[PDB]
Amino acid sequence: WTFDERVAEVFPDMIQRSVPGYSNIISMIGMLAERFVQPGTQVYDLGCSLGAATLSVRRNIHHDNCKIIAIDNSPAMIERCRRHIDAYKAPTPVDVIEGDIRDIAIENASMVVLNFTLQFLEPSERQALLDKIYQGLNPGGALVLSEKFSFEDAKVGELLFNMHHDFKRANGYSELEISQKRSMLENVMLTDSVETHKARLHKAGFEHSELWFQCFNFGSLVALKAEDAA
Amino acid sequence: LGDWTFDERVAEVFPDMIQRSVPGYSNIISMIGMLAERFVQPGTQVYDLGCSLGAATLSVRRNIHHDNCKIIAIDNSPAMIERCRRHIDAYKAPTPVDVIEGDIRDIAIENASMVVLNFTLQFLEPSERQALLDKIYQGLNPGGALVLSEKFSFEDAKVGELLFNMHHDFKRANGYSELEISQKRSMLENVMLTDSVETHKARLHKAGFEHSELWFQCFNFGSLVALKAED
Ligand SMILES: Nc1ncnc2c1ncn2[C@@H]1O[C@H](C[S@+](CC[C@H]([NH3+])C(=O)[O-])CC(=O)[O-])[C@@H](O)[C@H]1O
Ligand SMILES: Nc1ncnc2c1ncn2[C@@H]1O[C@H](C[S@+](CC[C@H]([NH3+])C(=O)[O-])CC(=O)[O-])[C@@H](O)[C@H]1O
Repeated sequence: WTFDERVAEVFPDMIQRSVPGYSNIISMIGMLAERFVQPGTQVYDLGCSLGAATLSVRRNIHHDNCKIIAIDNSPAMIERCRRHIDAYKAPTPVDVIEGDIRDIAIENASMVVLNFTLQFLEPSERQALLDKIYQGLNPGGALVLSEKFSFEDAKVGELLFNMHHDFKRANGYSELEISQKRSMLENVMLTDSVETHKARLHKAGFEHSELWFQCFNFGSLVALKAEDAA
Repeated sequence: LGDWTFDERVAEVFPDMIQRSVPGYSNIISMIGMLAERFVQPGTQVYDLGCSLGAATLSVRRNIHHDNCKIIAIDNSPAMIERCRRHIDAYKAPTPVDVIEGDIRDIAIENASMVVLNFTLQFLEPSERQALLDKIYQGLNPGGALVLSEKFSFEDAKVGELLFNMHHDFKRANGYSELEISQKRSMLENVMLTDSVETHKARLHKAGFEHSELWFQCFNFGSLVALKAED
């Protein structure tokens, strides 16, 4: 699997047909941004792809002097992402950076989004990234962490695999040329349970976290840094 | 409780009222249909408990392709039953529906491949909820499923507050306050006694369910699926 030009071309339709609840989570990210993005601060869209989460945050910022930093290590994604974000006017500028989220600093951040990105790192790298995000968020800041989950209960995992299978069938996933290769990707991805995600978030320092969305085997957590945090 | 009544006024506006106030509701109705396609077995019954106008019933009914099933839709509101009868009568399908005016606390659950409590258990007194779940587990056939969808409470007050505010913002975005019923509906929500996800899971385990999981959530609303072991 590579996030190449072909993937960047079909990405919005690929993700729509394969991630149950994706558009709801994009909407939820924007709603959160209205309440959590602070004046004069930064928001990070980590593994931004074509910038869908970036643009949903950006439409919901009504403060001056914010900036969104959208980062992805796929050159094809970045090229399309920069052009795509340039198509829409807003007062908040976006820095679209080709780079690795394992390396980038998190500074003066009121919000950070990992919208189906952490799953692409090696499992052993996940904690360091979440630790870095917690440290770089300002007090009162929020992280949104959306993932495909695994399930400890194998019978429940099977049911949710089947539901995902039926969802893809209902949405004509197999019409897409990329669908076999995407399925091959998902078959080798290493996903964590909700409990595992909550534990890492706690370990990184987040004083409050919770699952705020789920649909079958996909979902999203929101984690808040306390307003009185050190 | 309070001054809330499920009268003809509420029955008229119900679909719009729920759409503007329950995040995820239509997604949960679609998921119930998807589950029915896999779980509703030939020659068995499905129960829609607290059916209101039949939305969950009809989603199940459209996803049964066996010729010898039956859906039993039960509600104790005369207004909601009267409109539910007429609403279900508007749509053709092979599976018949028995629309029964009655109390879910009293109804027997027999030969059931699937039971739905789609925003209904929250209306019982907390002390009555286990008995209903126990009865549903016992009445499910092996391999059967329960869908239990609720507004949830949250132990972490900061999280509870965030999800309250998100629900507030969702209602604003969807023009909830345009509805005449909105203030009375909010009053109802303000007196209903909701449980946490962990509390629901504990009742389901205590009833006998060998497998349960949250399979949907959106802000402070969501749904659990509980499976009875096969054999
Ligand atoms: N180490 C890395 N560093 C930077 N980018 C990375 C890295 N590893 C993978 N990527 C990038 O992570 C993104 C994941 S897609 C995110 C969807 C988007 N957030 C959305 O809300 O539409 C979801 C998916 O493909 O399922 C891809 O664009 C990768 O190039
Ligand atoms: N003891 C009871 N016995 C029978 N019915 C009852 C009882 N108590 C309350 N009800 C009925 O439970 C239903 C709850 S609505 C269900 C939505 C539907 N399932 C849907 O998927 O659209 C959700 C809402 O009003 O928030 C009402 O019609 C009550 O009359």
